[PDB]
Order: sequence, then structure tokens, then C-alpha cells
Amino acid sequence: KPWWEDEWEVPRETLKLVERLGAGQFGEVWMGYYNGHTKVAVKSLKQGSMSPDAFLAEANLMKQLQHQRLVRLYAVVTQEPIYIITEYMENGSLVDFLKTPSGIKLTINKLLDMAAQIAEGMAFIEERNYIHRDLRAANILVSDTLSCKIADFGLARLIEDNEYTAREGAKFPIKWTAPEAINYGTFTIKSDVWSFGILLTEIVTHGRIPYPGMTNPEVIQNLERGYRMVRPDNCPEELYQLMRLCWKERPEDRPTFDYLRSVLEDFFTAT
Ligand SMILES: Clc1ccccc1Nc1ncc(-c2ccccc2)n2cncc12
Repeated sequence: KPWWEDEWEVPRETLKLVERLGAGQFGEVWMGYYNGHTKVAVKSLKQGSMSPDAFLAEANLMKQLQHQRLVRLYAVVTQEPIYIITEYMENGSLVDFLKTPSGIKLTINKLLDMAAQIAEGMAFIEERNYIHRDLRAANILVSDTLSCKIADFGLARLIEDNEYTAREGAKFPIKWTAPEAINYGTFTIKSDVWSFGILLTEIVTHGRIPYPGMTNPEVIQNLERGYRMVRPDNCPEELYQLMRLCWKERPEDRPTFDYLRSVLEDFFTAT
């Protein structure tokens, strides 16, 4: 729909940018208020840094994927500077939260709880025929009540025929990304499942880099031999075995997100 009919368009006046949370090559993220009272995140596009069609694509996808476990689109401003306004996540990114005094004190039970919440989010994404492609603790946000939500949908895609194929040039974080996606550019929900296994390591290590002490080429070498990541310090063995299922060689042997959610809730209500 055009901007004058689009239920998501808001007048820029409705928004007050209060505290900057982040700044990079392509714009900023702010905490601010919508209509004086409602706390919001505002991502702003730095003009000329990238296409506004490309920037707005993330908001259009979020219009289609609404769930409690996914950071919610609130509104767009489609005149420069372009804004995407969402649900505010008070405790910021999981990777950062896990390192704070409150993150430090969390028991394994609460960690397993948060893991289940993330799987539940991904189970919705899976049911809807989408993939995420950027699933990692940096892209999970944490609420004031310590609930978790999937964020950063920039690489997220509605799947045609189960597989998205990126361009020959395209590069992805080696430690988080499934071998078939690094090697062939082919992504499926099963690529995300692989990423989830890596994300579980970040949870149990409070946000440490996967494959401690290893370079990208070493990770690749080890994986091809049939090794997987060494058992993180203090990782319960049941969780580690659940990671290994996410890292099955054949994407099709990897579990569903519904399965992963189910098992993690069992782990949680047992601890
Ligand atoms: Cl603003 C936006 C646009 C597109 C997709 C998700 C979000 N939501 C958020 N992104 C980033 C942060 C954020 C950015 C920097 C540091 C910590 C959190 N955030 C906090 N609450 C909601 C969001």
C-alpha cells in the first residue's frame, strides 16, 4: 500500500529519540518514545549508505512475521531519514546481557529456559516457511522480564522451494554458519538449526566466542574431519548432545525447531 494508506506509516512528530544505543556504517539505533509514553527502538538509515528499498525490506518482512517471541514492528517513516520503529527490549542483546552482573548470576535452569524461548521463536519462523540466516546471541534481545526475542531480520527470507541460494560473492560468519551455506551459498531452515547449536554454546559460556582459540580455517579443517566444537566449560552433557544433533552432517538429519523447543522445555522443567 502507498504511505498514505499504510497502517504502519507514522508522522515523524510522534517520535522522540532519547538515547543512542548503536551507530555503524548504515545508521543508528535509538531508545525513544512514541506519543510521549511508549518506549520504542528506532533504527535510522544513514542516507546514501545503502538503498532505502533495501533498508525497508526488513520492515516489510516483519509485517508478515508477527509472534510474541519475535521483536515486533511498530511503524515506519518512509521519508528521509528513513526510520524503522519496533518493540523496545530493555536488556539489550543476549550476548551483552549474559556478561552483566545480572546475566552472571543466572542459573543453568534460567539459561535453558531462555534457550527454549529462542527455539520457540525459530519454530514459528520454521512453520511460516521463513529462514533467518543470522541466528546468533548478538541477534537475540532480552526484555525487562528476562524473556528472549528474535531480532535482526535483515537476511531473513520467505523461502521458495525450501532453499535460498546466496550469490557466489556473499560472505557469512564462519563460526555460526552451516557448512552447506558457507560452501554452496545454499540456506535452509536446517542452516538455522546449525546456527542454533552454536548459539547454545554462547548461552552456556555467557557470550564467549565459539571454538575457543581457533581461527576460521582451523574450524573448517576440524569440521571436515568429523570433529565438532569441544565441550564448553560447565556445559551440561545433555545440552552438548543436543548441540551435536544441530551439527549433523546432512541438513536433513538435523532436528526441527519444534523438536528443539520441546526438548529444551523438558531440560528446563527438570532443573
Ligand atoms: Cl529498531 C529494529 C529494527 C529492525 C529490527 C529489530 C529492531 N529492534 C531493535 N534493534 C536493536 C536494538 C538494540 C541496538 C543496540 C544495542 C542494544 C539493542 N533494540 C533494542 N530494542 C529493540 C531493538
